[PDB]
Amino acid sequence: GVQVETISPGDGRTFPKRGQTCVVHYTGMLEDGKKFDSSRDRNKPFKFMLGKQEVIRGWEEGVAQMSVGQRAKLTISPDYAYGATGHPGIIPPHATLVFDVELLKLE
Amino acid sequence: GVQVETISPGDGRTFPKRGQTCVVHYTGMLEDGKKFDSSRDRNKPFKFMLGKQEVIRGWEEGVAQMSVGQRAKLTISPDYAYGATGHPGIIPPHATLVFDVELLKLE
Ligand SMILES: C=CC[C@@H]1/C=C(\C)C[C@H](C)C[C@H](OC)[C@H]2O[C@@](O)(C(=O)C(=O)N3CCCC[C@H]3C(=O)O[C@H](/C(C)=C/[C@@H]3CC[C@@H](O)[C@H](OC)C3)[C@H](C)[C@@H](O)CC1=O)[C@H](C)C[C@@H]2OC
Ligand SMILES: C=CC[C@@H]1/C=C(\C)C[C@H](C)C[C@H](OC)[C@H]2O[C@@](O)(C(=O)C(=O)N3CCCC[C@H]3C(=O)O[C@H](/C(C)=C/[C@@H]3CC[C@@H](O)[C@H](OC)C3)[C@H](C)[C@@H](O)CC1=O)[C@H](C)C[C@@H]2OC
Repeated sequence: GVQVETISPGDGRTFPKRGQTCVVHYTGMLEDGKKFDSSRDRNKPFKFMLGKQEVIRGWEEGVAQMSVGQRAKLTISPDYAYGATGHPGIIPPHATLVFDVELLKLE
Repeated sequence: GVQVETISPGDGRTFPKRGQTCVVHYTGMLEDGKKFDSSRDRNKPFKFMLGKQEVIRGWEEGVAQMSVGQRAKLTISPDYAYGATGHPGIIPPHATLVFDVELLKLE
């Protein structure tokens, strides 16, 4: 499933609804902290909409639990991410993923 | 995992090794038989190599158990395919996939 652990609290009242665009910054890491990707390194937020199979399920369920301005660590089991296959040449088979996500705005 | 059920036997001696190119024809279906893709409909075999995260894990383990000329049904659990996310706009969350695969040749 997905576990959400809060680094900095959000506003406690504006939570993502389907059809809104979530604007986020993220750093993706393996369980030992090794970074494989980051939008912060590109200085460009990532945007996506809930409800459209646009992101791995771990993100669809984890970001829905965050309010605007919150920064959280999402730990996602392989079945809610790339499972037994992994993602070619970046993520191994059976990997639990850790994302540092900041929900900046809803559009 | 992956279950392999044989429709027509292969030669019983030439099995795929890593670094060989497998040439196949396939039809992918949901568990109720609804077709979502087929190389046979495009009249063009699909080619891939074992060992390179080029296909879902269910195929890497299932085709390794087939010999040249064999036609088999591969039933693949969601964790060995697209898990809880699915594949956007084609495959739902938590779907077991059935592939009719024919191993035509190894290159
Ligand atoms: C159309 C092609 C390019 C298109 C690319 C972008 C818009 C640029 C965007 C910043 C992605 C990154 O590009 C630098 C890069 O992000 C990762 O590094 C990563 O951190 C990650 O895991 N993320 C990204 C941030 C949201 C969560 C997750 C994801 O859900 O990502 C999604 C993903 C890969 C899901 C698959 C989709 C197929 C399903 O079958 C499978 O389901 C099992 C899950 C991405 C957003 C796709 O929806 C759309 C894309 O692919 C991947 C390790 C590899 C990925 O590059 C491809
Ligand atoms: C570079 C982009 C285009 C590139 C496309 C081709 C060479 C054309 C090729 C005939 C694919 C089909 O195009 C008509 C189409 O085949 C499906 O319909 C399907 O029947 C299927 O399931 N197949 C295809 C036959 C082998 C098994 C499986 C697969 O393993 O496919 C792989 C797959 C999607 C794996 C993801 C990769 C990311 C991982 O993170 C994730 O791991 C959880 C698993 C394909 C071969 C990729 O390796 C490479 C591609 O994507 C998918 C439902 C959607 C897919 O279109 C994209």
